[PDB]
Amino acid sequence: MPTFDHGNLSLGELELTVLYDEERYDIVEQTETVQVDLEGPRGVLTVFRFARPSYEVFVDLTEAGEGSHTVDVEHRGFPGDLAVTVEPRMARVQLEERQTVSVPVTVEMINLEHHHHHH
Repeated sequence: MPTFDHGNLSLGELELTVLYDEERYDIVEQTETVQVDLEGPRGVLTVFRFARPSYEVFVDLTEAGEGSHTVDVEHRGFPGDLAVTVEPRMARVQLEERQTVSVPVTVEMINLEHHHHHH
């Protein structure tokens, strides 16, 4: 008889999206990337595996002003029915009258290995 000890799948490291307007403040400090891991039922992991990545993490910080502020990162895209594990979930964002922000966006691409016959 087979046995399974639940299931888990890492969604990867997501881009930290900060929602703001360019008439308010500019980004001095923030978090670069956060990792989201999902554990839970094998069945659900299979269902989600049919859909290509559409999950994103973002926070609306149009209320935040000068100084550094920490907020909890909100989740969207993936069905948060499973156990949602996150690496840092509290992010530090410093908003200050605009200067000159640069975008350090790391896209990154995954590869689906599983076919056991590479050679």
